[PDB]
Formats: sequence, C-alpha cells, structure tokens
Amino acid sequence: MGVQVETISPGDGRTFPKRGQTCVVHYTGMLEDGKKFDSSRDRNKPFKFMLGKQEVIRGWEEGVAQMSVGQRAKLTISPDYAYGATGHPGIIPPHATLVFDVELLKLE
Repeated sequence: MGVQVETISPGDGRTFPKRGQTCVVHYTGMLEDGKKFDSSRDRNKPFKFMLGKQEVIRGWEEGVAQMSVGQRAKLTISPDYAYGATGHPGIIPPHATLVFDVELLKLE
C-alpha cells in the first residue's frame, strides 16, 4: 500500500499543492499503536516543505498533494512510502505503518 488519505475537516476544495510550492502545515506523527513520535504542534511552529523535493517521506509527497488548502486529513502511510525496513532506530521501528494528522494551512 501507499498512502491513504481520510478527511478530518474540509479545505477550500479547489486549491491543491503543485510541484515546487511550499506547503505550510501543522502535523502529528504516530506509530500504528497510536504512540506519538513527532508533532509540529508541540513545538507550536508550523512545518514547511517544498513539494517534489523529497524533503519528506513519499507518503507526504503524494498524500499532501491530494489535500486542498485549509483541509485537515489523516494520512496512513505504509513502510515502503515511509521509513521502510530500516525505519529510524530509536524513533520509528522496522516495517512501520505511520499515521499522520496533517492540516494544510497555506501554500507559499
């Protein structure tokens, strides 16, 4: 599997991120059992990344591209679209399916 996108709150339904645009998001990352491992909200600062530059995992590149500006959505990302077999030891276990709560605040 790749990334499943499941809406939490609707965006404008019209403006979707394109290649080279900077996405401004708030996010929370959890393991499949629900343990949080990362969150921009706990730092109280939105996270920015440029679509297509592979600054984020593949599930983010292809999942956030499906979101409209203002939308909050749940991204469920299989390990191939994620940290894979290796994971990130001490943070992300091997072969880990990840669940992200992502809100697309604006595009820059």
